[PDB]
Amino acid sequence: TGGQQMGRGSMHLARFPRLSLGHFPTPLEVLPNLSAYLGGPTIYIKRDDATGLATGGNKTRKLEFLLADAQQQGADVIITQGATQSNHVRQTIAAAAKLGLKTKVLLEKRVEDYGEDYQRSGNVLLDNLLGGDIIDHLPAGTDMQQAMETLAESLRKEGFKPYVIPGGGSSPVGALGYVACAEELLFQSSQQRLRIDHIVHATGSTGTQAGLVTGLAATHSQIPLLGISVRAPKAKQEENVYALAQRTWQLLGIPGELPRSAVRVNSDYVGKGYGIPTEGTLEALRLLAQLEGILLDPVYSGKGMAGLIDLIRQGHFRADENIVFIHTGGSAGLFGYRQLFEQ
Amino acid sequence: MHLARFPRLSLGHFPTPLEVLPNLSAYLGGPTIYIKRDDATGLATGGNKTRKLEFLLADAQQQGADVIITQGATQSNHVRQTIAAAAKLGLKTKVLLEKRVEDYGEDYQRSGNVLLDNLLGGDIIDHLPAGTDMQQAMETLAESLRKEGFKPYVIPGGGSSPVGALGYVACAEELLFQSSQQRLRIDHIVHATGSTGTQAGLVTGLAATHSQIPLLGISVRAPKAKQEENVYALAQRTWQLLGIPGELPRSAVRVNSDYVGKGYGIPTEGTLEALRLLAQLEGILLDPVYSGKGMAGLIDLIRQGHFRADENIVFIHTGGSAGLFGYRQLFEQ
Repeated sequence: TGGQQMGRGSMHLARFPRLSLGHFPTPLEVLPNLSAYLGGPTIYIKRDDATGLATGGNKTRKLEFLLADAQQQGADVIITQGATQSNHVRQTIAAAAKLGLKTKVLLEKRVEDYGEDYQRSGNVLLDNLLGGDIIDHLPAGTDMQQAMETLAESLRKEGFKPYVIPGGGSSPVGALGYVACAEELLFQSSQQRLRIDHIVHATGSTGTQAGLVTGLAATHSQIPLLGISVRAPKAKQEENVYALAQRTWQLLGIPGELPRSAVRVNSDYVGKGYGIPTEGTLEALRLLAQLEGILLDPVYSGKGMAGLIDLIRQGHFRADENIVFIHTGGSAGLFGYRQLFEQ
Repeated sequence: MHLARFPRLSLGHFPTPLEVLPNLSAYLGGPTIYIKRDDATGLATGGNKTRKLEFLLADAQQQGADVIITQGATQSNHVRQTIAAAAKLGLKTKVLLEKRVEDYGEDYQRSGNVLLDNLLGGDIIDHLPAGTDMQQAMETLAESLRKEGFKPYVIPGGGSSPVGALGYVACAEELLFQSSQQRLRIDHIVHATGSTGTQAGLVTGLAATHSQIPLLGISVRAPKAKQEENVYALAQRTWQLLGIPGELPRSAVRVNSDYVGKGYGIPTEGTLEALRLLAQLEGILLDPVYSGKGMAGLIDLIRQGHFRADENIVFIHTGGSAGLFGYRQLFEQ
């Protein structure tokens, strides 16, 4: 293990407040049917879909640190934003409800296809059931951060103390949740005598990838990490992941600087844009469901898995290699896409 | 345990969490309510049926079965979990659905568990009229399949066979270990009771270990006496299969059927209120067919003074949240 230092990240993390909002650690499982079907490396799945928070997801880990921070500041209302079918919006509402706090939400009309179920089922239904206050549904292209800052400024004028959570929960505080996931994966792989040769996951607002690379580099773990973009091209996504990772690194008080080469993104699986699956996305959904009983989603985790599947099919990995795919969640979104599945 | 002797597959994430509900408990002003999170078994959005399938499919594998058959209503959670668990084993699942509910429009027919059934690759042979003898319909399908060379394993409705009930014999032990670990005196266990396997397994386990925790099933369809009769019968048979000596006390089986409402799959006002309160006080998703009725019973019994403030009640969340999407037309009203 050379100079690997498992727990150095946890040591820095220990000084930060954290609320209990999910079921951790999440399982690390082998996918034997998918592994045999593809004919290459052994594929393991880190089950961050199984965090327990209103059907679960990666955003649950970030919220444990974000909402602890909000409490430390005495916030009395939460503001966040996402696309119509955002999983982050749904998880924030549920977690804030557990704290007795209301969530004010701006949705963005990034996708206008897929009909009534896209507007009303899936995460929208859950948002409403969980009691979210959807203030507005804004045209695609809106600077959603600025719109939230204008709303927060109006609420402070009425005497509230809002806490603004950026899109996807991807602030340095939120990224701490995936620093902790990296330590969780290191500990599990140690307990299972599992050598992890690659970690692959879908990358969007960047907090998941930023936290993982911070935690891996802080522990001197030589595990390559590959982000499969869900929207942005490679260079722009890599620059944003790196900028957030170095801010997370600084927030944790880790000396020196993160290696830039640890940040790697593949943008070949974006397709036509955010929230639009390719045929390969839909194939990935079908394979995981019908070989492993696993529910992916057509926006995020389905594109991450389509990337992994395609890279395996192209011969990038040896059969004796082990890959950890992070299931970042999203299955609630499936019901928003019913019209597409029916064709 | 007498359970170690039985085959068991790993199909879910056990043990599931046992959590306090502090906002709900404060809201109602009575006992402390805890939740056993059997919605969080991990199998295609989760559910109680996952526990049963670990024993049922291990049995099917030891018998060399090469196809699975089961049945449920249109929005059945059991069907969805069976297809997913069987798919993890490389087995196909042939399914008979029953049109028990014909309200709530297109989303009830095509979203929710039906969409999941289709995504998961289930083979839905037919959609049969309400009142059809579904066990017989399955036996006919199986015999026809054997003629084509198959070795089917027929899972009864809800997976409520003695083999299936072993899953909740295991949950009882899990619950006792957790309460010992958490130093938690459990004064009452409450959950929604339907095809009977969950209640029967829990009853058998709590009695076998001489635990003295009372258990109340909130029926989702059948009247109290009929439900108690069926729960007791399956619990006795499960008691036999575990080869535990003697008989199960009849006083151990208690069902409350005041919360059925108009019938299976039709929520009451109390159900909708239970759904709203759990979601907005605790971030927890119940369902309008099962867990929401069970919680509605618990809330009403608390309001009627059945529990002291120093009692600790364990509500078993049996799952069902995937069915919420089948009921969108109701929530839009």
